[PDB]
Amino acid sequence: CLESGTSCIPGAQHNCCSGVCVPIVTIFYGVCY
Repeated sequence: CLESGTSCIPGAQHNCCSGVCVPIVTIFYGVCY
């Protein structure tokens, strides 16, 4: 799973450990909760 702080893409298949992808710059660049 993508760990906390690791970049994910909000709207795409975000396999984060919490599952939550937090948009930082935009919805094109976020980080997992």
